[PDB]
Amino acid sequence: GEFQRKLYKELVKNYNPDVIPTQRDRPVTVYFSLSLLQIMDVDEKNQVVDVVIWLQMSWTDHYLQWNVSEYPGVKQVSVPISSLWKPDILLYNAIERPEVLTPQLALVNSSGHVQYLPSIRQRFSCDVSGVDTESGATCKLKFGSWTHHSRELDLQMQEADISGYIPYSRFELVGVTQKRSERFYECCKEPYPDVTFTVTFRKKG
Amino acid sequence: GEFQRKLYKELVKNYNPDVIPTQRDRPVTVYFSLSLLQIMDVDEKNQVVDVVIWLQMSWTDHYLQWNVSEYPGVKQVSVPISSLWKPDILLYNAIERPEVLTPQLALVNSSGHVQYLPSIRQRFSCDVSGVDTESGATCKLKFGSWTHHSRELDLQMQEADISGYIPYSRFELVGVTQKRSERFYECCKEPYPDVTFTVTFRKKG
Amino acid sequence: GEFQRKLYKELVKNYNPDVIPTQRDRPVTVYFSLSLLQIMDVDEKNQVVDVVIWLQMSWTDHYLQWNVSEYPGVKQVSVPISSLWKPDILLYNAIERPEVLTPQLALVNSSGHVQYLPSIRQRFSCDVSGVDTESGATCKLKFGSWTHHSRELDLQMQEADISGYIPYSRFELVGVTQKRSERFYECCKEPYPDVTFTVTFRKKG
Amino acid sequence: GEFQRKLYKELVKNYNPDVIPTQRDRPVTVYFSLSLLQIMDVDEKNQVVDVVIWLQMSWTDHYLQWNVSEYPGVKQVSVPISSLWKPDILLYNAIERPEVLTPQLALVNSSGHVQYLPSIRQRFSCDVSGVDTESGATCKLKFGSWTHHSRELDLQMQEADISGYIPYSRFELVGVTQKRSERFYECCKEPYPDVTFTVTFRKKG
Amino acid sequence: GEFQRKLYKELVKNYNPDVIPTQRDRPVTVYFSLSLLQIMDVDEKNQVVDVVIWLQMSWTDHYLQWNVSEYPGVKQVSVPISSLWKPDILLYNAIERPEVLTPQLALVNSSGHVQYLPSIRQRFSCDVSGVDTESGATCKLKFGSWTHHSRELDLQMQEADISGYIPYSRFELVGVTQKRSERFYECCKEPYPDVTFTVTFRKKG
Ligand SMILES: *[C@@H]1O[C@H](CO)[C@@H](O[C@@H]2O[C@H](CO)[C@@H](O[C@@H]3O[C@H](CO[C@H]4O[C@H](CO)[C@@H](O)[C@H](O)[C@@H]4O)[C@@H](O)[C@H](O[C@H]4O[C@H](CO)[C@@H](O)[C@H](O)[C@@H]4O)[C@@H]3O)[C@H](O)[C@H]2NC(C)=O)[C@H](O)[C@H]1NC(C)=O
Ligand SMILES: *[C@@H]1O[C@H](CO)[C@@H](O[C@@H]2O[C@H](CO)[C@@H](O[C@@H]3O[C@H](CO)[C@@H](O)[C@H](O)[C@@H]3O)[C@H](O)[C@H]2NC(C)=O)[C@H](O)[C@H]1NC(C)=O
Ligand SMILES: *[C@@H]1O[C@H](CO)[C@@H](O[C@@H]2O[C@H](CO)[C@@H](O[C@@H]3O[C@H](CO)[C@@H](O)[C@H](O)[C@@H]3O)[C@H](O)[C@H]2NC(C)=O)[C@H](O)[C@H]1NC(C)=O
Ligand SMILES: *[C@@H]1O[C@H](CO)[C@@H](O[C@@H]2O[C@H](CO)[C@@H](O)[C@H](O)[C@H]2NC(C)=O)[C@H](O)[C@H]1NC(C)=O
Ligand SMILES: *[C@@H]1O[C@H](CO)[C@@H](O[C@@H]2O[C@H](CO)[C@@H](O)[C@H](O)[C@H]2NC(C)=O)[C@H](O)[C@H]1NC(C)=O
Ligand SMILES: CN1[C@@H](CC(=O)c2ccccc2)CCC[C@H]1C[C@H](O)c1ccccc1
Ligand SMILES: CN1[C@@H](CC(=O)c2ccccc2)CCC[C@H]1C[C@H](O)c1ccccc1
Ligand SMILES: CN1[C@@H](CC(=O)c2ccccc2)CCC[C@H]1C[C@H](O)c1ccccc1
Ligand SMILES: CN1[C@@H](CC(=O)c2ccccc2)CCC[C@H]1C[C@H](O)c1ccccc1
Ligand SMILES: CN1[C@@H](CC(=O)c2ccccc2)CCC[C@H]1C[C@H](O)c1ccccc1
Ligand SMILES: O=C(NCCCO)c1cc(Br)c(Br)[nH]1
Ligand SMILES: O=C(NCCCO)c1cc(Br)c(Br)[nH]1
Ligand SMILES: O=C(NCCCO)c1cc(Br)c(Br)[nH]1
Ligand SMILES: O=C(NCCCO)c1cc(Br)c(Br)[nH]1
Ligand SMILES: O=C(NCCCO)c1cc(Br)c(Br)[nH]1
Ligand SMILES: O=C(NCCCO)c1cc(Br)c(Br)[nH]1
Ligand SMILES: O=C(NCCCO)c1cc(Br)c(Br)[nH]1
Ligand SMILES: O=C(NCCCO)c1cc(Br)c(Br)[nH]1
Ligand SMILES: O=C(NCCCO)c1cc(Br)c(Br)[nH]1
Ligand SMILES: O=C(NCCCO)c1cc(Br)c(Br)[nH]1
Repeated sequence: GEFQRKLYKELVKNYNPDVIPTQRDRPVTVYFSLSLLQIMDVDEKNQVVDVVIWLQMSWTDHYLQWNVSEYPGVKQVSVPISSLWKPDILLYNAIERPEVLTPQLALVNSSGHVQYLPSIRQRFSCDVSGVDTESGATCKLKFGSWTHHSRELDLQMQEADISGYIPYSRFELVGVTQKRSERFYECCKEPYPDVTFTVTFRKKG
Repeated sequence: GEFQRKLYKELVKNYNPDVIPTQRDRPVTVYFSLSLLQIMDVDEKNQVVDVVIWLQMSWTDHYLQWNVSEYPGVKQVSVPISSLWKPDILLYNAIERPEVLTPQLALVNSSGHVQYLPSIRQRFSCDVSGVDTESGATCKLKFGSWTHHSRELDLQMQEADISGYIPYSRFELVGVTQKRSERFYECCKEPYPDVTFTVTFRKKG
Repeated sequence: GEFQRKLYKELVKNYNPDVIPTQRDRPVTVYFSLSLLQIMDVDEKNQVVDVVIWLQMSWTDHYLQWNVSEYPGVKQVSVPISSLWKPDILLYNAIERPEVLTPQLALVNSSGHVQYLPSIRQRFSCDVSGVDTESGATCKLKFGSWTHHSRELDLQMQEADISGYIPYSRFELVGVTQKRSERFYECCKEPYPDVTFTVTFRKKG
Repeated sequence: GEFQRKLYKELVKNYNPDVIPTQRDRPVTVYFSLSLLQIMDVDEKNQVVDVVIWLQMSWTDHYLQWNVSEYPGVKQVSVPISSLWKPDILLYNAIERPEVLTPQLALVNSSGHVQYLPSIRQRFSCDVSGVDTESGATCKLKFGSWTHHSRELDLQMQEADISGYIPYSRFELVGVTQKRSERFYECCKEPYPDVTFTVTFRKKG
Repeated sequence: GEFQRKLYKELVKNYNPDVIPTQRDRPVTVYFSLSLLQIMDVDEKNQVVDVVIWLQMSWTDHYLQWNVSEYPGVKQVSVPISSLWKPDILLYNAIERPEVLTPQLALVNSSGHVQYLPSIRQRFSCDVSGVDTESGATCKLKFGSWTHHSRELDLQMQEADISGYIPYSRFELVGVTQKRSERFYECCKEPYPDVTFTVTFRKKG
């Protein structure tokens, strides 16, 4: 569409994806949740879990807003995430890079709200010695910004999902809880928030 | 050809491959089909299937059309798919990224119709516990746009293929059916279409 | 050389490597041959062969010619293949992308004749159930353009090679024959050519 | 922030990340330390250790400083490490490239001090034949600049860490020492510094 | 340094890394040597050797020289090898691409002499059936330009190294010799030089 093309032309003009879109010392609030689509494997010897997780991230970037009357009909645009600022959220437990299974695209609406929903295949470290018991194994998946404290990037939780779990995998999901925290570290004056998912599962065997 | 060179020079001038080529709120219709060239492996423990599939996608991009009388002789051009908009179609069942086996080129004709026919090696999740039975295992391969609803991208089916199947693999293909759906999701007002291929196969023994 | 530098400066100026260098509806003739340097492995379970093959491709690109009297001393130049048009030749039997073992460079002479001789490590599909028999296994390696028909790209065969075969591998090469064909496909009006190498080999044990 | 955006615009203008930011023949001092987060595996046959290590590097780049009164509020910025000069520090014992697990971002303050803290998964060569003894196996992890001698890049040590070690891995960390050295090599007039970590560990079983 | 920054700015201005820096039909002399740091593995079944080798390459590029009085203090610069012309030297025996373990940087001095010293992990083909004998296995590692004959690129040998060999690997290095040759091939009028390293080794038991 013609108004879409003009809209994209304006991004490349003025926008720097390296700059976190804070304003007036207000943080950028990033909503974060997770759906555990699969447990692919559990390596009992090496204390590693292999999962597919669907992350849901959303935030407002004030630099991405436009006047709906100046680009009529254009309600949302699909945009390569590499051309936007994105949260530098890291899974602390990860022992390999993530493999992103989905197109690397974000949805952005007229008031600059961005939705980025990557599905990833990820291996991470966890004590899984309980996995063949009734109790199962319980792993923590701690997520947080690598470089931004609470006054720059305000990580916030949202309602999660057991409904995406693939029923035919050889592990059953006993449950998932989630918790947001602020911690300090000896380096830095300001607190860093994290959102941690506690996941309990066991072998169907 | 000299007219070919002038024709390509015009693409780089006006064209943004990030923008879906809708016009007048009309969707872009994308025709989608599949030929299952091979079942390479079936991992019974991890519930994974390894295939080579040949996808056939085609759509019209109105920005790619030209006057055949102004570029005489030039009936179709071979073009890197990376310089065109392409459908963000995803295999929902995939547990790894696809490996594209074919040149990343599309054919485009004078009225802007694009053919993109990648062959991919792909591993995906499926309940394969039936694979050593007469009934075999039946897997769904659901394909759909990750970011575009029906009013932007109208996914449509076409005539599929058993004729490419490699006869000497250790799995025999019992059959393939296909089905198009529109579904809604709790988020979004507009429906997303998918095309799903149901594939039944079994070990030869 | 100083004349070499001026010669390269002229490529970047006028040349588009995406455009097949046909002229006056005449095809570009591409000469194609192969030397099978090694059979690395044969996977009897998965019906896969692992080889190193040395391809020899050559064609004339009329846009790459220059006046030898205007660039004196410059008889041929070594050029990154990515900055030239190259044939989009594909091994139809391949089940993984190729791994190129050689510098990605082509030789080009003053009348625009290009030599490109990549050595590749490649795994491909083949019925190898005969490999521990006197008859051995016989595999077809079919090569062809993915996007260009006979009137654009005229694929032509040349004299091949058993002399590069590594004598100490655990497979012996019984023989190699080669054949050029034209086929039609239901889509397209024009025929596509291929060059197929039939390779027979067996386990030494 | 608006002052943040103007600040980044000035980097791209004047700055070359290939140039080591020495001044007045003074070296760039790079502070270096390590936290050994995990021993993932030990390959006794191939004499290889697989670890995750968290490196802490910091240096001053005089070209990155700014006036705090001219960019009010802007105390530190998060920046892609690829757009800054970075130390070419190498783990001498490495037998594969590193896999970086963290966002490739550095913190930079107003006086051009840069903090870069990558976590890496890395396999390296070590005599591990002692690993199931009380004494354990003792490995050297020698780190140093690949191309800069002491008068250009002054590598300096800092206080290290056993406290990050994951308690549930099947190896226990006995102890870590660290040592800085200057050596000469027959080639070169100037000495090269290194920082070496000696790490002792053993199988728990 | 300020003079360093101006020096780099001049490279990007005038220099093309695709052009071999011959002058007055004189070849570019490339000095080549090798230190075999490790034998990682020997695959007896597939006739493959896995090594880490440290290559030492040096040549003069007349386009890289500068006046020391015009860039005072600047004696050598560390430069990404991708921004310089480099020899297209190939290990003829290689069955996989190399993995470069070192920063991809070269040293260049004021008279345009370039030092490039990559350490690589490389698997290559060799008859290793002797590896469990007193005699051991003897492999040839033949290195040479892929596209340049002797009158363009004059490959020359230098004094090599057993002193880097890791003492704790399960193979002992019996010896390494080296030899330079000129050969002709039926295609081409001019001879191609190579430098071959003969390496003898055996399992320690
Ligand atoms: C951007 O970030 C950088 C790094 O954090 C900051 O630069 C540092 O600034 C601090 C504070 O000014 C410096 O700390 C001071 O350093 C003095 C010199 O230290 C060096 O030299 C001595 C030997 O003479 C060594 O022992 C020492 O390890 C260093 O090599 C010290 O003398 C100071 O110590 C005294 O004051 C402190 C504070 O009151 C007392 O607690 C001490 O007991 C002591 O009496 C002091 O530690 C530091 O050197 C700088 N680091 C670097 C790496 O350069 C920038 O300030 C920051 N920019 C902005 C705008 O904030
Ligand atoms: C650029 O390279 C090409 C390819 O190497 C050169 O063309 C080839 O030149 C050979 C040798 O001269 C030709 O063979 C000759 O054919 C005639 C009969 O037709 C015969 O009299 C000779 O004995 C010899 O066999 C060959 O046909 C030709 N091949 C192709 C594909 O064009 C070309 O000369 C080079 N250009 C320049 C400017 O050097
Ligand atoms: C940049 O580094 C290169 C390589 O170290 C330097 O070139 C080398 O310079 C030395 C001393 O000038 C040369 O030695 C001389 O060689 C000649 C001819 O063979 C001989 O007759 C003399 O007795 C003397 O030994 C050396 O050959 C030369 N090497 C190469 C490969 O060119 C260069 O000088 C350095 N430049 C600066 C400014 O540091
Ligand atoms: C852009 O998207 C956001 C998020 O979907 C919309 O903001 C929400 O608006 C609804 C009420 O209309 C409420 O759920 C919340 O108050 C908002 N959510 C958040 C996360 O801020 C916003 O309306 C959209 N803008 C437009 C113009 O459509
Ligand atoms: C470009 O290709 C498309 C698809 O092959 C052509 O559209 C078809 O036109 C024929 C008319 O003979 C119809 O019967 C088909 O049903 C059309 N298909 C679709 C999807 O539109 C188009 O005509 C071609 N353009 C040119 C100039 O040849
Ligand atoms: C179609 N898709 C979303 C696409 C979208 O709007 C989107 C994409 C990318 C970024 C931002 C938004 C909208 C909500 C449904 C979802 C698909 C399903 O939940 C799903 C996802 C992953 C595995 C299995 C099933
Ligand atoms: C030759 N090729 C197509 C090439 C083309 O025109 C094309 C390429 C790329 C984009 C658009 C069109 C046209 C239809 C036939 C096909 C070849 C065979 O079906 C095949 C496909 C996959 C594996 C094995 C064999
Ligand atoms: C030296 N080299 C070629 C290099 C060249 O001129 C060339 C390179 C790239 C493009 C165009 C031409 C020319 C023909 C001989 C060949 C060497 C041997 O046959 C060989 C090839 C592959 C594996 C093992 C041995
Ligand atoms: C939050 N994070 C650092 C982030 C930061 O300031 C930083 C990042 C990148 C560049 C420069 C600075 C500061 C120190 C604490 C650390 C987190 C924890 O110790 C940790 C590190 C590695 C693995 C597991 C856990
Ligand atoms: C410090 N380093 C070289 C670094 C340099 O100046 C250099 C780097 C890159 C390009 C040109 C020159 C110079 C010669 C010594 C070498 C280190 C040692 O041999 C070594 C190599 C590999 C494993 C263990 C030890
Ligand atoms: O340039 C953009 N917004 C500024 C408003 C100018 O009217 C913008 C945001 C997104 Br998402 C795109 Br595409 N462009
Ligand atoms: O590992 C992560 N960060 C590194 C990015 C590439 O260097 C990461 C990001 C997200 Br979202 C997850 Br889950 N992990
Ligand atoms: O997984 C797919 N897309 C990922 C994009 C890169 O992150 C994908 C596309 C198609 Br067609 C298939 Br099958 N999978
Ligand atoms: O720019 C193109 N066409 C529009 C102008 C008509 O003269 C165009 C289409 C394709 Br396909 C290429 Br390449 N360029
Ligand atoms: O798979 C092939 N082509 C895809 C595009 C580049 O990877 C291919 C080409 C050749 Br030659 C072989 Br063998 N495979
Ligand atoms: O510019 C080139 N050819 C056109 C002729 C201009 O007089 C050219 C061909 C090659 Br190969 C290079 Br490098 N440049
Ligand atoms: O095969 C080599 N080069 C191909 C192009 C770059 O990947 C090569 C060079 C050297 Br030195 C070795 Br060992 N292999
Ligand atoms: O440009 C920067 N600093 C110089 C000040 C000129 O106004 C600079 C440093 C960093 Br980190 C960024 Br982003 N910009
Ligand atoms: O610019 C450079 N040399 C061209 C001649 C001007 O004196 C040059 C060489 C190297 Br290494 C760099 Br960085 N720049
Ligand atoms: O090998 C290293 N550097 C080369 C650049 C590409 O990997 C390296 C750096 C560090 Br820190 C480690 Br550990 N390895």
